[PDB]
Amino acid sequence: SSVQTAATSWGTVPSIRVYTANNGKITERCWDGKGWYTGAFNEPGDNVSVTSWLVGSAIHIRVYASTGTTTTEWCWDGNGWTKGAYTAT
Amino acid sequence: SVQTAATSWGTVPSIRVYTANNGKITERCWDGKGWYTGAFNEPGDNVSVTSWLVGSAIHIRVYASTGTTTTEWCWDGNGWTKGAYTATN
Amino acid sequence: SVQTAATSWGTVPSIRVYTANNGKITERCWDGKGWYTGAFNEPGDNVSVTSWLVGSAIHIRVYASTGTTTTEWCWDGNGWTKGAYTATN
Ligand SMILES: CC(=O)N[C@@H]1[C@@H](O[C@@H]2O[C@@H](C)[C@@H](O)[C@@H](O)[C@@H]2O)[C@H](O[C@@H]2O[C@H](CO)[C@H](O)[C@H](O)[C@H]2O)[C@@H](CO)O[C@H]1O
Ligand SMILES: CC(=O)N[C@@H]1[C@@H](O[C@@H]2O[C@@H](C)[C@@H](O)[C@@H](O)[C@@H]2O)[C@H](O[C@@H]2O[C@H](CO)[C@H](O)[C@H](O)[C@H]2O)[C@@H](CO)O[C@H]1O
Ligand SMILES: CC(=O)N[C@@H]1[C@@H](O[C@@H]2O[C@@H](C)[C@@H](O)[C@@H](O)[C@@H]2O)[C@H](O[C@@H]2O[C@H](CO)[C@H](O)[C@H](O)[C@H]2O)[C@@H](CO)O[C@H]1O
Repeated sequence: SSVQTAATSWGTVPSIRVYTANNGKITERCWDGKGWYTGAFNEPGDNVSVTSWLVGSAIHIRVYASTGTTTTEWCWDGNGWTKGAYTAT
Repeated sequence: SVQTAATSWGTVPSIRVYTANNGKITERCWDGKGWYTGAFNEPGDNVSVTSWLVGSAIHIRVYASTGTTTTEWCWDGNGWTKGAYTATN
Repeated sequence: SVQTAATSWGTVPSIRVYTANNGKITERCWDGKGWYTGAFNEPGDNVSVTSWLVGSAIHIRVYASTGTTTTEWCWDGNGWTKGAYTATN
């Protein structure tokens, strides 16, 4: 059937991030006020969810990428995507 | 199964729930005083949503997908309009 | 694959991740000091979530769908309870 998307935004410009899971891969499209562009996030998954929060001016994003029963947390804390501590336990 | 996406704002709060059911996305709304059916009505098998305030004014972006094609819908205070979002997918 | 939904609040932050797996939705929680399994447990194939603060108190709404039926679940400080949400008129 269809791709599966997740979205988050912040500020008043705004900034938007849209994550799309498509045939086992998640990609990211980004808006920061002046056109859509392809983001750095490129990781495996059939399903995606996202949440974000600001600490002052700094955006923090958590992307939950799932393949089968395995969910991997990916963390943006200003400069790159790092693996988070999340487990299903 | 049907598929949903939710957003909220303020502290009343206002809530918007989007449901993709048999190729149509509809919108249910809470503004503190009962659920009602909102103005949003667009095609899609999958839905995500994000929203942000600019002062007291809400801005909403809904991402509606069918197959690998995603269409953005914009609320900026005066009806739903098609957004600039693209994704090759 | 499993289907997830995430929400977060504050600046620590607190995070809740809902996972629909084999018809059941369960919850994992972060409050700054390790992931733990939350109280939430309801039926669903698909899940979305939103949350808002009233003072320091978190309010969470989880939209759980199976077939054509979506149920709203509410956290308001006193345990999970069924919400008034209905999908259609
Ligand atoms: C790998 C690890 O465990 N990192 C810790 C940070 O935890 C990450 O972020 C939190 C919110 C959850 O998503 C975790 O599952 C995830 O691993 C943790 O908290 C965060 O540190 C970030 C810098 O790494 C950043 O400062 C962020 O503001 C903060 O929320 C920190 C502090 O407890 O410890 C890391 O080890
Ligand atoms: C039935 C209808 O169309 N009512 C209008 C309100 O529209 C609803 O809410 C908006 C945000 C969309 O989700 C619509 O599709 C939905 O029908 C509309 O919205 C108001 O937004 C305020 C904040 O900017 C505030 O949260 C308020 O609770 C909400 O009602 C208003 C104002 O644009 O017009 C009504 O006609
Ligand atoms: C408001 C708050 O954060 N409450 C935490 C307890 O509940 C968790 O968080 C809330 C918002 C919901 O997401 C719940 O589903 C989630 O479990 C949390 O867990 C509760 O503690 C109880 C006794 O201390 C009891 O063990 C219960 O089973 C457990 O669900 C506790 C962690 O101990 O922190 C609260 O802050």
